[PDB]
Amino acid sequence: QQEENVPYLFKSQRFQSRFRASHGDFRILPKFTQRSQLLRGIEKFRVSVIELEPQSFMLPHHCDGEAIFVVVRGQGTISIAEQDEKNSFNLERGDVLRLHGGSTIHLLNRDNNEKFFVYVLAKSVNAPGQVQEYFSAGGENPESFYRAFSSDILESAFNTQRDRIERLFRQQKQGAIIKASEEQIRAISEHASRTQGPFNLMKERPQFGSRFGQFIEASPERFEQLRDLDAAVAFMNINQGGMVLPYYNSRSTRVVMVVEGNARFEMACPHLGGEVHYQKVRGNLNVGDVLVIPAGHPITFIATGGSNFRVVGFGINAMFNRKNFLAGRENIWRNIDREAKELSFNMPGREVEEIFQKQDQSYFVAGPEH
Ligand SMILES: [Cu+2]
Ligand code: NA
Repeated sequence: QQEENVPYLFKSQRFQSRFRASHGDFRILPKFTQRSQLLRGIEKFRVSVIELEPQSFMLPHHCDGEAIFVVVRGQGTISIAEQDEKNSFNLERGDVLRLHGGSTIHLLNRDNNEKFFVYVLAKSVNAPGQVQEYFSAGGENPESFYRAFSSDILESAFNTQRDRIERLFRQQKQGAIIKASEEQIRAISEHASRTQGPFNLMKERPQFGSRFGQFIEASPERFEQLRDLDAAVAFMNINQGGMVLPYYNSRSTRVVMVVEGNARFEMACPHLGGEVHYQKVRGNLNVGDVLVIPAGHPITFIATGGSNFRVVGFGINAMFNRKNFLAGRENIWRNIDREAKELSFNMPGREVEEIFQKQDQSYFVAGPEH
Protein backbone atom coordinates (compact mmCIF):
# COMPACT_ATOMS: atom_id res chain seq x y z
CA GLN A 1 0.00 0.00 0.00
CA GLN A 2 2.17 2.97 1.28
CA GLU A 3 5.33 1.27 -0.11
CA GLU A 4 3.78 1.71 -3.64
CA ASN A 5 4.53 5.46 -3.10
CA VAL A 6 8.31 5.04 -2.30
CA PRO A 7 9.69 5.62 -5.77
CA TYR A 8 13.01 3.94 -5.08
CA LEU A 9 11.45 0.60 -4.05
CA PHE A 10 10.58 -1.97 -6.74
CA LYS A 11 8.86 -4.98 -5.29
CA SER A 12 9.59 -8.38 -6.86
CA GLN A 13 6.09 -8.56 -8.37
CA ARG A 14 6.96 -5.59 -10.59
CA PHE A 15 9.34 -7.72 -12.61
CA GLN A 16 7.48 -8.71 -15.83
CA SER A 17 8.03 -12.07 -17.59
CA ARG A 18 9.07 -11.56 -21.19
CA PHE A 19 7.74 -14.97 -22.24
CA ARG A 20 5.90 -18.00 -20.92
CA ALA A 21 8.44 -20.75 -20.50
CA SER A 22 8.01 -24.17 -18.97
CA HIS A 23 11.52 -24.60 -17.62
CA GLY A 24 12.34 -21.20 -16.22
CA ASP A 25 11.68 -17.52 -16.55
CA PHE A 26 13.15 -14.24 -17.72
CA ARG A 27 11.63 -11.23 -16.01
CA ILE A 28 12.57 -7.62 -16.31
CA LEU A 29 11.79 -4.59 -14.19
CA PRO A 30 10.14 -1.67 -15.99
CA LYS A 31 12.19 1.35 -16.96
CA PHE A 32 13.22 3.15 -13.80
CA THR A 33 11.43 6.30 -14.95
CA GLN A 34 8.07 4.43 -15.18
CA ARG A 35 6.70 6.09 -12.01
CA SER A 36 9.26 8.79 -11.17
CA GLN A 37 11.52 11.26 -12.92
CA LEU A 38 13.82 11.09 -9.86
CA LEU A 39 15.37 8.06 -11.59
CA ARG A 40 16.09 9.83 -14.93
CA GLY A 41 19.82 9.60 -14.15
CA ILE A 42 19.67 5.82 -14.65
CA GLU A 43 17.06 5.72 -17.45
CA LYS A 44 19.27 3.68 -19.79
CA PHE A 45 19.66 0.80 -17.35
CA ARG A 46 17.41 -2.20 -16.77
CA VAL A 47 17.59 -5.03 -14.29
CA SER A 48 16.26 -8.52 -14.80
CA VAL A 49 16.36 -12.06 -13.48
CA ILE A 50 16.94 -15.30 -15.41
CA GLU A 51 15.85 -18.53 -13.70
CA LEU A 52 16.53 -21.98 -15.15
CA GLU A 53 15.00 -25.09 -13.61
CA PRO A 54 17.21 -28.15 -13.28
CA GLN A 55 18.07 -29.91 -16.60
CA SER A 56 16.96 -26.95 -18.71
CA PHE A 57 18.11 -25.04 -21.81
CA MET A 58 17.45 -21.41 -22.84
CA LEU A 59 17.34 -21.06 -26.62
CA PRO A 60 19.87 -18.97 -28.61
CA HIS A 61 19.15 -15.25 -28.67
CA HIS A 62 20.88 -11.89 -28.47
CA CYS A 63 19.99 -8.62 -26.82
CA ASP A 64 20.49 -5.02 -27.86
CA GLY A 65 21.89 -4.08 -24.45
CA GLU A 66 25.33 -4.37 -22.95
CA ALA A 67 24.96 -6.65 -19.93
CA ILE A 68 26.53 -7.84 -16.73
CA PHE A 69 25.41 -11.28 -15.51
CA VAL A 70 25.82 -12.17 -11.83
CA VAL A 71 25.13 -15.71 -10.69
CA VAL A 72 23.08 -15.63 -7.46
CA ARG A 73 22.30 -19.36 -7.11
CA GLY A 74 23.28 -22.62 -8.68
CA GLN A 75 25.42 -23.51 -11.64
CA GLY A 76 24.90 -23.05 -15.38
CA THR A 77 26.78 -23.05 -18.62
CA ILE A 78 26.74 -19.99 -20.89
CA SER A 79 27.63 -20.44 -24.53
CA ILE A 80 28.46 -17.31 -26.56
CA ALA A 81 28.47 -17.38 -30.38
CA GLU A 82 30.03 -14.46 -32.21
CA GLN A 83 30.67 -14.20 -35.95
CA ASP A 84 34.23 -15.44 -35.57
CA GLU A 85 34.56 -16.98 -32.07
CA LYS A 86 32.90 -19.36 -29.63
CA ASN A 87 33.18 -19.18 -25.87
CA SER A 88 31.58 -21.32 -23.22
CA PHE A 89 31.84 -20.91 -19.48
CA ASN A 90 30.64 -23.06 -16.59
CA LEU A 91 29.32 -20.46 -14.18
CA GLU A 92 28.94 -20.80 -10.43
CA ARG A 93 27.58 -18.72 -7.57
CA GLY A 94 29.25 -15.34 -7.35
CA ASP A 95 30.53 -15.31 -10.92
CA VAL A 96 30.37 -12.00 -12.75
CA LEU A 97 30.39 -11.93 -16.57
CA ARG A 98 30.35 -8.92 -18.89
CA LEU A 99 28.40 -9.82 -22.03
CA HIS A 100 28.78 -7.57 -25.03
CA GLY A 101 25.60 -6.38 -26.66
CA GLY A 102 24.63 -8.49 -29.62
CA SER A 103 26.29 -11.63 -28.41
CA THR A 104 24.19 -14.71 -29.24
CA ILE A 105 23.92 -16.75 -26.10
CA HIS A 106 22.35 -19.93 -24.85
CA LEU A 107 22.18 -21.22 -21.28
CA LEU A 108 22.16 -24.69 -19.78
CA ASN A 109 21.43 -25.80 -16.24
CA ARG A 110 22.98 -29.29 -16.05
CA ASP A 111 22.12 -29.87 -12.40
CA ASN A 112 19.49 -32.44 -11.50
CA ASN A 113 18.09 -30.55 -8.51
CA GLU A 114 19.25 -26.94 -8.02
CA LYS A 115 17.81 -23.95 -9.91
CA PHE A 116 20.23 -21.54 -11.67
CA PHE A 117 19.49 -17.88 -10.94
CA VAL A 118 21.19 -14.87 -12.60
CA TYR A 119 20.75 -11.17 -11.77
CA VAL A 120 21.35 -9.03 -14.86
CA LEU A 121 22.13 -5.37 -15.46
CA ALA A 122 21.69 -4.15 -19.05
CA LYS A 123 22.26 -0.79 -20.64
CA SER A 124 20.41 0.31 -23.77
CA VAL A 125 22.06 1.33 -27.01
CA ASN A 126 18.83 2.09 -28.91
CA ALA A 127 16.03 4.16 -27.36
CA PRO A 128 16.94 4.97 -23.73
CA GLY A 129 16.14 2.10 -21.43
CA GLN A 130 14.72 -0.12 -24.21
CA VAL A 131 16.36 -3.56 -24.19
CA GLN A 132 14.88 -6.28 -26.38
CA GLU A 133 15.58 -9.97 -27.01
CA TYR A 134 16.12 -11.32 -30.50
CA PHE A 135 15.47 -15.06 -30.83
CA SER A 136 17.49 -16.54 -33.65
CA ALA A 137 16.50 -19.98 -32.40
CA GLY A 138 12.81 -20.66 -32.19
CA GLY A 139 10.01 -21.05 -34.62
CA GLU A 140 6.38 -20.63 -33.75
CA ASN A 141 7.17 -20.34 -30.02
CA PRO A 142 9.32 -18.47 -29.22
CA GLU A 143 8.93 -16.64 -32.53
CA SER A 144 12.20 -16.73 -34.43
CA PHE A 145 13.14 -13.46 -36.09
CA TYR A 146 13.92 -15.46 -39.23
CA ARG A 147 10.14 -15.58 -39.79
CA ALA A 148 10.23 -11.84 -40.47
CA PHE A 149 11.94 -12.52 -43.79
CA SER A 150 10.13 -13.36 -47.00
CA SER A 151 10.29 -16.93 -48.18
CA ASP A 152 12.20 -16.00 -51.34
CA ILE A 153 14.82 -14.17 -49.32
CA LEU A 154 15.20 -17.16 -46.93
CA GLU A 155 15.48 -19.52 -49.93
CA SER A 156 18.21 -17.41 -51.53
CA ALA A 157 20.02 -16.76 -48.28
CA PHE A 158 20.08 -20.41 -47.20
CA ASN A 159 20.35 -21.86 -50.74
CA THR A 160 17.52 -24.22 -49.58
CA GLN A 161 14.11 -24.78 -51.18
CA ARG A 162 11.55 -22.39 -49.64
CA ASP A 163 9.20 -25.01 -48.27
CA ARG A 164 12.07 -26.78 -46.45
CA ILE A 165 13.53 -23.63 -44.89
CA GLU A 166 10.04 -22.35 -43.92
CA ARG A 167 9.37 -25.76 -42.29
CA LEU A 168 12.60 -25.45 -40.23
CA PHE A 169 11.32 -22.23 -38.74
CA ARG A 170 7.90 -23.74 -37.79
CA GLN A 171 9.03 -26.80 -35.82
CA GLN A 172 9.77 -25.20 -32.43
CA LYS A 173 6.65 -24.71 -30.36
CA GLN A 174 7.85 -25.47 -26.81
CA GLY A 175 9.01 -21.96 -25.80
CA ALA A 176 12.22 -20.22 -24.82
CA ILE A 177 13.41 -22.38 -21.89
CA ILE A 178 12.89 -26.10 -22.32
CA LYS A 179 14.02 -29.50 -21.10
CA ALA A 180 17.52 -30.76 -21.95
CA SER A 181 18.68 -34.44 -21.91
CA GLU A 182 21.67 -35.67 -19.92
CA GLU A 183 23.49 -36.30 -23.22
CA GLN A 184 22.63 -32.86 -24.62
CA ILE A 185 23.86 -31.28 -21.41
CA ARG A 186 27.14 -33.15 -21.70
CA ALA A 187 27.63 -32.17 -25.32
CA ILE A 188 26.78 -28.51 -25.00
CA SER A 189 29.00 -27.87 -21.97
CA GLU A 190 31.85 -30.14 -23.10
CA HIS A 191 34.28 -27.32 -23.93
CA ALA A 192 33.26 -24.90 -21.24
CA SER A 193 35.85 -23.44 -18.89
CA ARG A 194 36.87 -9.54 -26.66
CA THR A 195 34.80 -11.90 -24.51
CA GLN A 196 36.63 -12.84 -21.36
CA GLY A 197 35.53 -15.34 -18.81
CA PRO A 198 33.84 -14.75 -15.50
CA PHE A 199 35.49 -13.48 -12.37
CA ASN A 200 34.55 -14.22 -8.76
CA LEU A 201 35.55 -12.39 -5.57
CA MET A 202 33.77 -14.71 -3.08
CA LYS A 203 37.05 -16.06 -1.60
CA GLU A 204 38.73 -12.65 -1.20
CA ARG A 205 38.95 -10.63 1.99
CA PRO A 206 36.02 -8.19 2.17
CA GLN A 207 36.68 -4.50 1.50
CA PHE A 208 34.68 -3.72 4.70
CA GLY A 209 33.78 -6.36 7.22
CA SER A 210 33.17 -7.25 10.77
CA ARG A 211 31.63 -10.08 12.71
CA PHE A 212 28.20 -8.74 11.65
CA GLY A 213 28.68 -8.46 7.89
CA GLN A 214 30.76 -8.27 4.76
CA PHE A 215 31.03 -5.98 1.72
CA ILE A 216 33.07 -6.66 -1.39
CA GLU A 217 32.91 -5.11 -4.75
CA ALA A 218 34.12 -5.55 -8.26
CA SER A 219 35.01 -1.99 -9.32
CA PRO A 220 35.86 -0.71 -12.78
CA GLU A 221 39.14 0.55 -11.28
CA ARG A 222 40.15 -3.10 -10.92
CA PHE A 223 38.15 -4.90 -13.59
CA GLU A 224 38.66 -3.45 -17.05
CA GLN A 225 35.66 -5.33 -18.44
CA LEU A 226 33.40 -3.10 -16.27
CA ARG A 227 34.90 0.21 -17.48
CA ASP A 228 32.80 0.70 -20.63
CA LEU A 229 29.54 0.58 -18.67
CA ASP A 230 31.22 2.34 -15.72
CA ALA A 231 29.55 -0.22 -13.49
CA ALA A 232 30.36 -2.05 -10.29
CA VAL A 233 29.03 -5.25 -8.79
CA ALA A 234 28.75 -5.23 -5.03
CA PHE A 235 28.00 -8.12 -2.69
CA MET A 236 26.75 -7.27 0.80
CA ASN A 237 25.94 -9.74 3.51
CA ILE A 238 24.52 -8.70 6.88
CA ASN A 239 24.56 -11.49 9.43
CA GLN A 240 21.35 -12.32 11.30
CA GLY A 241 20.77 -9.76 14.00
CA GLY A 242 23.12 -7.31 12.29
CA MET A 243 22.95 -3.97 10.58
CA VAL A 244 25.13 -2.00 8.21
CA LEU A 245 25.99 1.30 9.84
CA PRO A 246 24.50 4.32 8.05
CA TYR A 247 26.58 5.29 5.03
CA TYR A 248 26.35 6.93 1.63
CA ASN A 249 27.95 6.42 -1.79
CA SER A 250 29.79 9.47 -3.04
CA ARG A 251 28.76 9.28 -6.71
CA SER A 252 27.35 5.89 -7.61
CA THR A 253 23.67 5.07 -7.71
CA ARG A 254 23.03 1.48 -6.58
CA VAL A 255 20.42 -0.94 -7.81
CA VAL A 256 20.21 -3.43 -4.96
CA MET A 257 18.45 -6.81 -5.25
CA VAL A 258 17.78 -9.04 -2.36
CA VAL A 259 19.03 -12.62 -2.75
CA GLU A 260 18.55 -13.97 0.84
CA GLY A 261 16.62 -12.88 3.88
CA ASN A 262 14.79 -9.75 4.91
CA ALA A 263 15.69 -6.28 6.05
CA ARG A 264 14.29 -2.96 7.23
CA PHE A 265 15.82 0.01 5.43
CA GLU A 266 15.87 3.71 6.26
CA MET A 267 17.11 6.32 3.79
CA ALA A 268 17.37 10.12 4.08
CA CYS A 269 16.07 11.85 0.93
CA PRO A 270 16.00 15.64 0.45
CA HIS A 271 14.04 15.38 -2.83
CA LEU A 272 10.89 13.89 -1.35
CA GLY A 273 11.51 16.17 1.65
CA GLY A 274 12.47 26.15 1.06
CA GLU A 275 15.37 25.08 3.25
CA VAL A 276 16.32 21.42 3.14
CA HIS A 277 14.34 18.69 4.90
CA TYR A 278 15.23 15.01 4.71
CA GLN A 279 12.26 12.73 4.09
CA LYS A 280 12.27 9.51 6.05
CA VAL A 281 12.18 6.93 3.26
CA ARG A 282 11.56 3.52 4.80
CA GLY A 283 10.47 0.05 4.09
CA ASN A 284 11.06 -3.62 4.17
CA LEU A 285 12.90 -5.68 1.65
CA ASN A 286 12.31 -9.32 0.76
CA VAL A 287 13.91 -11.77 -1.63
CA GLY A 288 13.70 -10.51 -5.25
CA ASP A 289 12.86 -6.92 -4.29
CA VAL A 290 14.92 -4.01 -5.59
CA LEU A 291 15.91 -0.78 -3.91
CA VAL A 292 17.54 2.04 -5.84
CA ILE A 293 19.90 4.05 -3.62
CA PRO A 294 20.63 7.39 -5.32
CA ALA A 295 24.13 8.76 -4.90
CA GLY A 296 24.77 10.84 -1.77
CA HIS A 297 21.75 9.47 0.07
CA PRO A 298 22.37 8.20 3.61
CA ILE A 299 21.09 4.64 4.02
CA THR A 300 21.03 1.80 6.53
CA PHE A 301 19.80 -1.78 6.38
CA ILE A 302 18.85 -3.81 9.45
CA ALA A 303 18.60 -7.60 9.03
CA THR A 304 15.43 -8.93 10.44
CA GLY A 305 16.20 -12.03 12.54
CA GLY A 306 15.87 -15.53 11.16
CA SER A 307 18.38 -15.25 8.33
CA ASN A 308 21.35 -13.36 7.12
CA PHE A 309 20.35 -10.63 4.63
CA ARG A 310 22.26 -10.88 1.35
CA VAL A 311 22.09 -8.50 -1.62
CA VAL A 312 23.76 -7.95 -4.94
CA GLY A 313 24.07 -4.31 -5.95
CA PHE A 314 24.81 -2.92 -9.36
CA GLY A 315 26.62 0.39 -9.21
CA ILE A 316 26.06 2.94 -11.96
CA ASN A 317 28.61 5.82 -12.36
CA ALA A 318 30.96 3.57 -10.39
CA MET A 319 34.47 4.85 -11.15
CA PHE A 320 35.75 7.05 -8.30
CA ASN A 321 32.86 6.04 -6.00
CA ARG A 322 33.66 5.85 -2.32
CA LYS A 323 31.67 4.58 0.65
CA ASN A 324 31.35 7.15 3.43
CA PHE A 325 30.30 5.72 6.78
CA LEU A 326 28.39 7.98 9.13
CA ALA A 327 28.97 6.12 12.45
CA GLY A 328 31.41 3.53 13.74
CA ARG A 329 35.11 3.58 14.53
CA GLU A 330 35.92 4.26 10.86
CA ASN A 331 33.66 7.07 9.69
CA ILE A 332 33.83 10.52 8.14
CA TRP A 333 33.93 12.28 11.51
CA ARG A 334 37.35 10.70 12.15
CA ASN A 335 38.57 13.24 9.57
CA ILE A 336 36.81 16.28 11.05
CA ASP A 337 38.58 18.32 13.74
CA ARG A 338 37.35 18.81 17.27
CA GLU A 339 36.60 22.50 16.89
CA ALA A 340 34.54 21.80 13.74
CA LYS A 341 32.56 19.17 15.69
CA GLU A 342 31.90 21.71 18.44
CA LEU A 343 30.59 24.23 15.89
CA SER A 344 28.61 21.53 14.06
CA PHE A 345 26.51 20.52 17.04
CA ASN A 346 26.68 23.51 19.41
CA MET A 347 28.19 21.39 22.16
CA PRO A 348 31.64 20.96 23.61
CA GLY A 349 33.95 19.30 21.07
CA ARG A 350 35.28 16.75 23.54
CA GLU A 351 31.72 15.70 24.31
CA VAL A 352 30.87 15.25 20.64
CA GLU A 353 34.04 13.19 20.26
CA GLU A 354 33.19 11.06 23.28
CA ILE A 355 29.78 10.24 21.77
CA PHE A 356 31.24 9.50 18.34
CA GLN A 357 33.87 7.14 19.82
CA LYS A 358 31.38 5.04 21.81
CA GLN A 359 30.95 2.71 18.83
CA ASP A 360 34.18 0.68 18.91
CA GLN A 361 33.16 -1.39 15.84
CA SER A 362 33.02 -0.44 12.16
CA TYR A 363 30.85 -1.10 9.14
CA PHE A 364 28.47 -3.71 10.54
CA VAL A 365 27.23 -4.04 14.10
CA ALA A 366 24.44 -5.63 16.12
CA GLY A 367 21.04 -4.27 15.13
CA PRO A 368 18.43 -3.02 17.59
CA GLU A 369 16.79 -5.63 19.89
CA HIS A 370 13.51 -4.76 18.15
CU1 LIG B 1 16.70 12.22 -2.65
NA1 NA C 1 8.09 -20.20 -16.36
